Amino acid sequence: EEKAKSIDQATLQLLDKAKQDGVETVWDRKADMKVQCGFGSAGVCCRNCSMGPCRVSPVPGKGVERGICGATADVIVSRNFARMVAAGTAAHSDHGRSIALSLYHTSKDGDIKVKDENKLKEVAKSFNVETEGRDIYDIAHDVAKEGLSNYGKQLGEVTLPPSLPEKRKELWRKLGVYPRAVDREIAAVMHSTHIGCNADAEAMIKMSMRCSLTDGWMGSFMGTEFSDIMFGTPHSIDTEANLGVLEKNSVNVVLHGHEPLLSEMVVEAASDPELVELAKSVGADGINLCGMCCTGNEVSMRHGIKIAGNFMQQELAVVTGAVDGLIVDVQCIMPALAKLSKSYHTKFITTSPKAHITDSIYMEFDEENPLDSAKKILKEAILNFKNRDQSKVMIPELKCKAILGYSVEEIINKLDKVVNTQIGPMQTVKPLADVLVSGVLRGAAAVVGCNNPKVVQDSAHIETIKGLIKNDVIVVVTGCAAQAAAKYGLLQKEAAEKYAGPGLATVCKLVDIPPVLHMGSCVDISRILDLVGRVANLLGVDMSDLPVAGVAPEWMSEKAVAIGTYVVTSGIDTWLGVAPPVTGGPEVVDILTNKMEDWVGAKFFIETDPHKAVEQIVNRMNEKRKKLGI
Amino acid sequence: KAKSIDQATLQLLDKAKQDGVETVWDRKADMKVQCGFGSAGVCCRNCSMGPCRVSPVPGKGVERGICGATADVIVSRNFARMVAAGTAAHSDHGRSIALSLYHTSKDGDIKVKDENKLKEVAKSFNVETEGRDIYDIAHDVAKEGLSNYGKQLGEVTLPPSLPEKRKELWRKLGVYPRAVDREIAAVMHSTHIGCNADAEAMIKMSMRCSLTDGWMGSFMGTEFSDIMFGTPHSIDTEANLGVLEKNSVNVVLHGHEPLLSEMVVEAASDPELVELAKSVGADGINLCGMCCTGNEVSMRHGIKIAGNFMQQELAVVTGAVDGLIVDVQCIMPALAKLSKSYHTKFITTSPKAHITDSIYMEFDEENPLDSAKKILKEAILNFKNRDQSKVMIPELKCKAILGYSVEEIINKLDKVVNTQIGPMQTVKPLADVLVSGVLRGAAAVVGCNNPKVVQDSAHIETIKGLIKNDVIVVVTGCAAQAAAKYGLLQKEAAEKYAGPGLATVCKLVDIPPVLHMGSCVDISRILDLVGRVANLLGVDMSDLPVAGVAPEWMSEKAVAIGTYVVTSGIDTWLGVAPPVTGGPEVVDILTNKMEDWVGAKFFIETDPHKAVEQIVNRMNEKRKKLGI
Ligand code: SF4
Ligand code: SF4
Ligand code: SF4
Repeated sequence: EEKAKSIDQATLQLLDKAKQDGVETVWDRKADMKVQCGFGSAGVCCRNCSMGPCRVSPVPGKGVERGICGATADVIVSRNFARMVAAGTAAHSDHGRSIALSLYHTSKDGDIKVKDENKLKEVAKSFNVETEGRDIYDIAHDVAKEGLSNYGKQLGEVTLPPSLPEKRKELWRKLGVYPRAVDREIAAVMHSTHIGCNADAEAMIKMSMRCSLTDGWMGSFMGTEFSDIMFGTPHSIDTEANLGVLEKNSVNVVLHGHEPLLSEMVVEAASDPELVELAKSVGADGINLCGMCCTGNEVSMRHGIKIAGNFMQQELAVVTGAVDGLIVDVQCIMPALAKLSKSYHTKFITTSPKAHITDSIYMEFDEENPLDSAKKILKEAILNFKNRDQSKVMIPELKCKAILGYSVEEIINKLDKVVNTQIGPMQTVKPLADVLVSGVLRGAAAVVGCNNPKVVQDSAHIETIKGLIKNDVIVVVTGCAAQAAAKYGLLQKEAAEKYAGPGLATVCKLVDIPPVLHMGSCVDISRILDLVGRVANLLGVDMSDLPVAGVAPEWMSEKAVAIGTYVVTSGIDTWLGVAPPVTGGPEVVDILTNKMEDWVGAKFFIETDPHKAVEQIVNRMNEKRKKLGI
Repeated sequence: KAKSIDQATLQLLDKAKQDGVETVWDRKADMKVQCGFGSAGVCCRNCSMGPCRVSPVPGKGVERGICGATADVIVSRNFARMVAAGTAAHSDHGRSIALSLYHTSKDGDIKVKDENKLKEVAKSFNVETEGRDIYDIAHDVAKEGLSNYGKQLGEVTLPPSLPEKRKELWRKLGVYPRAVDREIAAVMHSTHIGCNADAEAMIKMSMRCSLTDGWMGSFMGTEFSDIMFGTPHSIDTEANLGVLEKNSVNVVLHGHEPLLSEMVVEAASDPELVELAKSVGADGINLCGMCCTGNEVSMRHGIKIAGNFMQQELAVVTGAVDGLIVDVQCIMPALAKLSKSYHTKFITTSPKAHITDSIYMEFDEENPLDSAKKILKEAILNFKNRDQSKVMIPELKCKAILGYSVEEIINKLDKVVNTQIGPMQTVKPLADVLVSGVLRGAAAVVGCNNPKVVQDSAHIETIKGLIKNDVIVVVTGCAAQAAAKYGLLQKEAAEKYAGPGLATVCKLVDIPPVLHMGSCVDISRILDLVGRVANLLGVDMSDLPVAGVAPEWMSEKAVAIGTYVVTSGIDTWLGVAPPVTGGPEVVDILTNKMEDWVGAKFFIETDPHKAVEQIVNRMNEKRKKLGI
């Protein structure tokens, strides 16, 4: 009663209906967990071998100080942080690997085609793949094979994108964190955290750092570019967000998860004449496709597919009683959805052999016959409309307009508007660099990440975003933070005069954009690395020299720890709104929040007060601006 | 309540107390009652919504984690990350050996010592050998081995001794292995919040991952080590702490990777370093090994074995170790603090395993022998700092025989081959005694030490109970070094402890009743031996009277080992309970349903006398089912 469950009204309406229905939510289980383990919470519990469990004092000089094998608190903490990075990298690795495999199976008349040939041709140059006088699918398969070798090559060097500054690469080499193959780095961390291996906090964190780079500049980067090649590069597009996008008289099919091939094929199947007529024959007005979380962002960026909600609204979407099919693939799918859906007519469908869930309907997605497979899954959801009980349906009359589709290419297209045809060239990030250098924009910040019941859901996202724009810091968003901004109304051109400071409101008016730009899913944080890297190269500096920052105000996942680590290792200061489990390791805290700056020019900041985080980001950018002389 | 059954160990445990230094046994006692949640496997820390803990008792207390994960979901994921971690330790080990095979050369530090084996292994990888330079074949084979760690398209290469029935069974079950590092990433991905929440699907993913260790990572490591360093053959050595010499420079190799220990063995015979040892006042250089790096150089050179996992601190407490050179895995970080109470130089050599307050001397794999010589010289010069008044080396050591590769076992079995009836160079004589019942079965006793078990007591009790019941025993790792210290690795142990059938086979074949087949990656030699017998009898490995036992296991590598031994069709007994009691479905999958999937299952038995009765009854069940 001192603290609300959420700032969103639709969410609070469906939290009351969930209580009345006698169903359980993530908030209830959070409360049932009561006081969470102080050892685990400080990172000082170890279970890396059956001599354990071990727990050491999170207060140095008192209590039990070493694990049975001899591991100190700093060793136990730093190995635990490293497995979070390895696990997060593994989630993005398999995401990207699946996309590179889909690129390898493309064909002229097949279900998966090349929609951006110009983007394929430029990506090919980065992989030294010839394009002159060749069939577009021969180039596609060559590029897929070269991308696949980044996951498992054992000899030679990995391929990294051209926007990554040479200064940053040299810095990584001298530090010993230059990335090797994606899966090879994940195995390296899992090996070194084994009992009787690494027992040195600095060496362990540097291993984590190296691993995390295989995510941001490889697995996530390739996943975004390859997705663009096959499904199209995003451009500005309108959509609507929040649970009010569900329709009582239509068939509501909610896509949840992260992999783009499935939801791209379900979007195509939704326009199939037979399934369109089927929807009419079951008594509906048509098919209403909605997305949640990253797959939702993915199809919303490319097709304007309505966004039903973010991470902690997934159960509440089912509580509306209007979801006929909930089609999921992998990552961030609460297993509670299987039990919750037993209280409604909703068919909870699992499609990935990487993520089976007991008591869910398994309908394996056949990546060899994608559209036929998506048609079969969609048909089950349509037929389920007949089992709806309209008397128990409750869709809050709350939704918001939102603008998104801000790829690096689209941001550059919009900047061309303020370019003088004579003085300068078109199609560059120079107009953005010009406002940052002049001080019309103080800086640029990325607000990313999940929800976490430790924070009033969406409160820290909105208060952080709003304060950074008020202070003339242009903001770019991805993931559930971007959906929190969408639902609230920050992704609108009108938000500029309503919330932004003087410089950012003026730039918005001139460039005709909102003050917050939705750049996509969590793999699409790679677009932000790309944008910052292009600006760095244009000003002939490293990324750590620029007034930029990253913020993860309500993070939860191991992916978010891999993201935070690769943003900092790449030279961008990162603020965490949820403390990672490290307080019990004084040397780890000092490495992350201090010595790190001496290694990569950036460091972590842990701040659970969004108002104080904004003050710290603004002061940090002002120090970097002075050091850079702007 | 005894800390150990070994006298030399107990002598040094008294000197450790008198010196005021702590040991693994003291830190075990300081840990008091270990967490019940973590012990039952019902704590979860896979995301920052946690820590979560659920009731290990169904129907009582908190039943789901904040994301909705049940106890079976939390337990199965935690077990799977142990396998993935255990696979990653053997993966990097093997990957490093394949990279060393790729860098071999006629006049370089690393050569091809077994050309015949290279040419046979090259055949398994579809690498041409006729009319080719041995180093071109070597490099092709190394590249084909390396692609088993990371290939994204195509199929992996598996050994010829793996029966077609077993491969077929894995395909239909959905656990046929993919690339080693691809599978480790698959388990880490599927255990991430909001992915797999199904116990059977998660254990099957762990089973699939473990096979990339036992039949790929470890198997390649062992074969490639044989190629470059020579296949083991019968050899004598001495075991236990009494192998240390007060008047020599004692250099103890501890860790797992064979290249460094091979290079230190070569460096120890360098005339300059031999003369340097005499100039600092020593009789010479006394090389000893501990744990798996010890098992590797002992199997190939007869290098003396100072001790096993829980003896590593006690070797330093002797006050006689001038240099303790280590690479990776099972190296207790307490060795850095412990060494500071003596003159010992605790040298870390691998960037994969840095240890705070240790002396880091990076092993240069581009100049292996020069690098080894520099490291060894430091240890020799440190003899000048010895304090002979603090030295106490127990007058306790044992003779041991080892070097039982599959090739050497076959060479010994030729002694009981009838020139007319049958062919030589096959496992048929072993299959014949198993079928006749002169040998009831064959068991592998493997694994670590764990302070939850009186050190070495469960290893010895298990092995003795099995050889007494005519079950021939094969050993690796710290279980093999427990047997070495005790005196079971001797031809004389047959009359003392073996049953009548096994005693006869031992007299005829001229072998001890307990066969040391190497290090932990050399468990792949056991898979290879069992698979060859299966194929010779035209059956699957689950049809044979064989078993695996890890009486005092501790590491994530042992969980990976147990999982691929069971997935390969060999029943496995565990002497230390894994963290699964809180997941009823997981316990049913591991100790029951598993048998329906792969023809073998886990058995959890902390009483070695009960484990021997169960293994014997189980083999008699399988013998009856097979009709022998
Ligand atoms: S790794 Fe070391 S601290 Fe960890 S559970 Fe094993 S003995 Fe304990
Ligand atoms: S195993 Fe560890 S983190 Fe988990 S509840 Fe127990 S002490 Fe706390
Ligand atoms: S994964 Fe589920 S059970 Fe594990 S800590 Fe995160 S919320 Fe809790």
